[PDB]
Amino acid sequence: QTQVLFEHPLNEKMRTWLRIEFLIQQLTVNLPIVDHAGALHFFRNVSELLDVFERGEVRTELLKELDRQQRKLQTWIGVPGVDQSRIEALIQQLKAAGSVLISAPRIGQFLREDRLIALVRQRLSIPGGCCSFDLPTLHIWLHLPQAQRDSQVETWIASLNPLTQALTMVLDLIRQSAPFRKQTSLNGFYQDNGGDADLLRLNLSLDSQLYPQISGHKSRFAIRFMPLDTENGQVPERLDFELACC
Amino acid sequence: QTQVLFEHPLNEKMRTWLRIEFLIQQLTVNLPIVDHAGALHFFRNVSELLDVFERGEVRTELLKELDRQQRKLQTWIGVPGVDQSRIEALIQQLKAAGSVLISAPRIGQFLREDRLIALVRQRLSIPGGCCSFDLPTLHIWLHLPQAQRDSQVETWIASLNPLTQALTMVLDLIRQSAPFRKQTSLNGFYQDNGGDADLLRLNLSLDSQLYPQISGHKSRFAIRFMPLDTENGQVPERLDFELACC
Repeated sequence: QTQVLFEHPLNEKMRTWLRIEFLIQQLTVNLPIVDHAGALHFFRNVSELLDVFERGEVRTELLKELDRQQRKLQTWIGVPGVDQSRIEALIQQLKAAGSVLISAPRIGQFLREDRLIALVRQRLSIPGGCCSFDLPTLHIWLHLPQAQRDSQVETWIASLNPLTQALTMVLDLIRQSAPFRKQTSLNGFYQDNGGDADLLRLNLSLDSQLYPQISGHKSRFAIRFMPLDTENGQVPERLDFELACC
Repeated sequence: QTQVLFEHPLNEKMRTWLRIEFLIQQLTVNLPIVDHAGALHFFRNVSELLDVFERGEVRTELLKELDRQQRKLQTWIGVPGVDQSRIEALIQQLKAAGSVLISAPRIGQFLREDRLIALVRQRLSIPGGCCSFDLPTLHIWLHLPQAQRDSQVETWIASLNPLTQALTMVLDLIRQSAPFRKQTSLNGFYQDNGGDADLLRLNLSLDSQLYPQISGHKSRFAIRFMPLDTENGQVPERLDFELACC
């Protein structure tokens, strides 16, 4: 049968962390950059990556979250009587993940400074503005050799290993913190108390012409399952879904 | 010779048609819409494309150009041995694209009225807002069956078939009405009058480490040839390039 995951942030920093995790993956979509399309896709996701670091301070809270997962993993270390080896190198994976970020360059500086990127990013604010005759540097850049762009791209993506990785760990260690408890929604409606929880990972069943519309006040969240167009396939119903509170 | 074709729009109206022709090309380029990237690339294009239409009325500008080129071809028909039926037959395509257009659903509406798009479009201005948790409605659309979207993609394309049929011809007739003269540039500089010309097609050479920086004063235009890399690789000398006033 058909299945779909629905991640949703329960707080203001997971929102940011997921936004970025999405932005960083997009850099790597295919990566034979060849066409106008190719380059723009990249720089928009980079510029958008940059726009976040205009605010936020993504370095400090990742650090603090890594110490959290350590203090978590700490809890499990002594007893129970299963897994010691894996978890220790898993902690040492965080210690090195944590360590490397703070001493690394002011995150995003390389691409912020970059000349080719500098140009395209100011022209990403006009509709159809970033084009051939508008970005004469871009237009030639594409005409250069096939593996010249690939030498500038890798360095472009590689500059954010301090951020990419640190995050990549933290988020794996979140997504495993909560098992999938099988719920049921009355009247196409549901509430609970998230608690400390950062994320919801809502698994949706038979594709009911429905999707999770989540709201929340303080710690408590309210899921309401909306259908695709109001009077198109209206079946609010009693749903039998699966939801984990990471 | 690894010739680097630089097209430059000398008037405000050509500047517009290039923006349009380029944005449409960026729809049909990728095509299957498998990924999230593949989505956002398509939806963002449309977004921007819709923002251009709300300016200047391209319907009532393009038609004036479809009316122009018709009369231009009509000059050649008088004589001599060169062409007769083949141009007469072409004129029927320009009458066709011209009327097909003059009687078409107000350009944009099918993509503004369609709900999924205008939703996505009001969120684009936010960096990384086009995210599963801020627009879950796109997640499902991207989880829908492999066949579903294609029919929905091909509609949104055909919505814009009247314009694409009209434009592509007007630009391709314009990129034919003139040939490539060979010209020279001292101290990386050039000046010349455009006159009746809508465009500058300009073939530089095998990446001479140079892009042209065209400016304008009325119908007069000037090229300041700039090199790659700032205070490093300045190589303007006397340069030998070729141009086309189209």
